Amino acid sequence: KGPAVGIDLGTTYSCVGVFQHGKVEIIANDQGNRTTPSYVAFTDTERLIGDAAKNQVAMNPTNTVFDAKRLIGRRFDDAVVQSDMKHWPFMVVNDAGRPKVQVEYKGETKSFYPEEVSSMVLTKMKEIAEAYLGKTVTNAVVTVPAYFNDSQRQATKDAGTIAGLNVLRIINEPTAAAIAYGLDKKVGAERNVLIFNLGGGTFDVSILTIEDGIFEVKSTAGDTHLGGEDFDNRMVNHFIAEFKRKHKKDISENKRAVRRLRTACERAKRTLSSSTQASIEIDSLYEGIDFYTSITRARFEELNADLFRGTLDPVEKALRDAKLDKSQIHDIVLVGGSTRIPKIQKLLQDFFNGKELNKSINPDEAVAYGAAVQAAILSGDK
Ligand SMILES: Nc1ncnc2c1ncn2[C@@H]1O[C@H](COP(=O)(O)OP(=O)(O)OP(=O)(O)O)[C@@H](O)[C@H]1O
Repeated sequence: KGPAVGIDLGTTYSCVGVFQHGKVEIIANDQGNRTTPSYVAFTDTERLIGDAAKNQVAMNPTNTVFDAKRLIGRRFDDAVVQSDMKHWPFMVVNDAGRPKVQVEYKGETKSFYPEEVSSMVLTKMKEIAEAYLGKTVTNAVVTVPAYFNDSQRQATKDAGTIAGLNVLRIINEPTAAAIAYGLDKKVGAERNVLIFNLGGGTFDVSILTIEDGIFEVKSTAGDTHLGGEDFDNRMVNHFIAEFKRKHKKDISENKRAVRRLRTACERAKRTLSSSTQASIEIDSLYEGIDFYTSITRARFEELNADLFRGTLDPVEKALRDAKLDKSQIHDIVLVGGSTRIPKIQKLLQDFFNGKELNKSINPDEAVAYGAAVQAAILSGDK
């Protein structure tokens, strides 16, 4: 046989986990990262996927694809698609109602369906697993947001099929997280769980009611255009202003300088979740000018204060829809890389009047973790 894996196919980052000997292994990639960007890039000589693709976006903007999760299973005439595409640096065409990403690979013009792009990311996760396990991976459980309709779930299933993966089941991300913490164990009564998911580009809030192991999504709220990337932006715009003030040079026009600065910001942001300040060191940011400076956790929180605070509005709504009070929810689990931000943790905890948050499992790995367990039971290994 071969172990069934659990795969989190996120908008910005993906993750693969496997259940073995009662424990879940979150598999690190070639670069030793526990999560890998959902990026694909096409050049004159090759197809790059994951870290290698993200690590060269500043050079190949028009041929570096991302955000395929926003297209998958949708129609070209979709209002969502129409709005979104006005921001992607890559081409999106209409092939008989179905949207397609168009890129140049080896001088030749090629187009791909969103599911084909996602299959590429899925193939990378699969080989990462296989490289770790030292055996071929066939069966898998792939996750999807609770709000995905049948077409989107269909497309996600298909993306898996072309990747050579036998998708055992498509389960919701909120359910995957709950299972990771064992909140699916049959107790004697009804359990209301609140899943607070803030990733790279999306924000979801789901309230689940678990009784006899059976889940029931009572409500969902959030924002599909609020994520860790928005926090990076605030830093970027802040440093562009600082560069301009200190050097009288506006670097906004130079798409490369900006993208390089953003990469520095996103990294400094992570450090800020553990330290109180981080330094930005960028050689030749603009012209021959090096950009050496730093931010504090204090300044960082200030730059995103409105964004952090507004995160509570969707929480209030989810509650009222589900017709529950703060006191009625028994468990709160954090999901998504962005929830590692201290201020966000304080803000949510304060809202739930001190209630302890579930966050012992890396928030950005929780979904894969749960999927891996679910895969195990479905396979017959648990
Ligand atoms: N220590 C940290 N502090 C803050 N943000 C972090 C930290 N570690 C990772 N991140 C951020 O988390 C985000 C990635 O989150 P995650 O890996 O959960 O995304 P995902 O599921 O692909 O995203 P999405 O919710 O957009 O589909 C990025 O914005 C990254 O900068």
